Amino acid sequence: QTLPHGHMQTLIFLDLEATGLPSSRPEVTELCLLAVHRRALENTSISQGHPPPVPRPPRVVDKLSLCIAPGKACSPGASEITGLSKAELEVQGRQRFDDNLAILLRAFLQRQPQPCCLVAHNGDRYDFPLLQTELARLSTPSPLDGTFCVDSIAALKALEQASKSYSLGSIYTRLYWQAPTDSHTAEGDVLTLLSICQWKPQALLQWVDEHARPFSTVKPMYG
Amino acid sequence: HGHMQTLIFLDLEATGLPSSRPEVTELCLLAVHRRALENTSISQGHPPPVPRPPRVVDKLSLCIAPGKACSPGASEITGLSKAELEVQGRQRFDDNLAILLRAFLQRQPQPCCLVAHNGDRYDFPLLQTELARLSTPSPLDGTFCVDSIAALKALEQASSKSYSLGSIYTRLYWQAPTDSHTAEGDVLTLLSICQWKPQALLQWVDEHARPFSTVKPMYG
Ligand SMILES: Nc1ccn([C@H]2C[C@H](O)[C@@H](COP(=O)(O)O)O2)c(=O)n1
Ligand SMILES: Nc1ccn([C@H]2C[C@H](O)[C@@H](COP(=O)(O)O)O2)c(=O)n1
Ligand SMILES: [Mg+2]
Ligand SMILES: [Mg+2]
Ligand SMILES: [Mg+2]
Ligand SMILES: [Mg+2]
Repeated sequence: QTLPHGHMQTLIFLDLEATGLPSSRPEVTELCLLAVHRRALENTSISQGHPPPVPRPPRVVDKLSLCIAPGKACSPGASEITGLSKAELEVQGRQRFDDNLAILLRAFLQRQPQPCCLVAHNGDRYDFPLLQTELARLSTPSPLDGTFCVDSIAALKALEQASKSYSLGSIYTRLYWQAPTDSHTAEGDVLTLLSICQWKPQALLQWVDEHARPFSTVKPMYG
Repeated sequence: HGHMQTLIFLDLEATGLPSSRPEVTELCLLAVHRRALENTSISQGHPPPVPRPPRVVDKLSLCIAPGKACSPGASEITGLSKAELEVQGRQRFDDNLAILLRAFLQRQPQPCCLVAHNGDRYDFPLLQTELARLSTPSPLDGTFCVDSIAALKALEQASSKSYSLGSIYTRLYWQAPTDSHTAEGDVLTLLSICQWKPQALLQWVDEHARPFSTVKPMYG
């Protein structure tokens, strides 16, 4: 139907940085959450002009950005594009993906009105399975068991059928003509994704409410 | 503990000025390891470039619903109002928030020092009042704090006049700050001011850092 889990009251834009690609059995190095209330997205300035300017982020937003020490080193390509490395994260005292972090995420999620839906670019094939794997290792139950999730790649394809590449930067350089900034950083890509999702907010929320599925159904990437 | 491993740059937005007994509407924490500040490029030239933020940083920015309304002036500069905060589902300054802060501080290597502009007279006393309203024990009992006004006064006399956040930033870097009077914006501006002479700041923090437990509440 059109509301399998009710109207999502907040979208949490999510991006992960990690040690490598899925085949490497990667581990999380950076995590950013940007929670936006439905109304903040609805009340975004309507897109007009060609090219429309990059929308202004909503004034009221909750943000969490964390660097995390992995158990194994980052691959060469990963370490260069993210600007992170196992050694640099450890020398700066970053802690691993542990139970305290789960409590942090739980407390952060608990400040958001429910139902809540995660939005990640390619999340169905990377971020969500990876985050599922990281949470599975913990004694603490998943803080996302009642949270829903959605892949923004699927979202924008459906939206752009208002009758092509759907990588983050390609979409960003197609709606707006500016280049994305701070690429391949957790907070950087989250802000880029937020700008993409602010292009057609009302249509995005409609598609999100339609396709939101429980994060508990996400298969772990490995383990 | 006395040799700070983490600086947490902190900024609060609230409903009004101290006399009005205000409540917090927004808070931002930006945790930076001592190594990230130490390895910031010394400021050279006149004006020096705005220092680059460290790549490794922990950030927490939260909007908070106040019990009372924001004054018209406070809403004008912060862009926040009780009505819009509550219609967007923001929760009060409650025990879960203290649990959130606790877990955030737990991820930072100790000892840890809060850095806030005008903190001794505003942010730290106000934050002590919000936390004393909770049954949950204060999660800042054990962390240290310091006011960046006093810091920048000492660093600027070292060589050789307003100390508002904007004034300092503009005097040091010859341009206007961005996103003034927002929690995250003023934190990033404060970071830039503190990255001016980081070695000298860290040394000055170690000598003047003070336990948050000693901060006197603002009211109540
Ligand atoms: N050439 C690449 C591209 C991506 N990644 C992995 C590491 C990144 O942390 C993760 C997420 O990609 P992105 O930085 O685009 O968010 O994918 C990688 O290992 N090598
Ligand atoms: N002219 C001003 C300046 C500040 N404040 C209050 C509300 C602000 O949220 C808080 C913090 O000020 P600032 O935006 O400088 O951090 O002090 C105010 O009411 N009126
Ligand atoms: Mg991504
Ligand atoms: Mg990324
Ligand atoms: Mg201030
Ligand atoms: Mg401020």
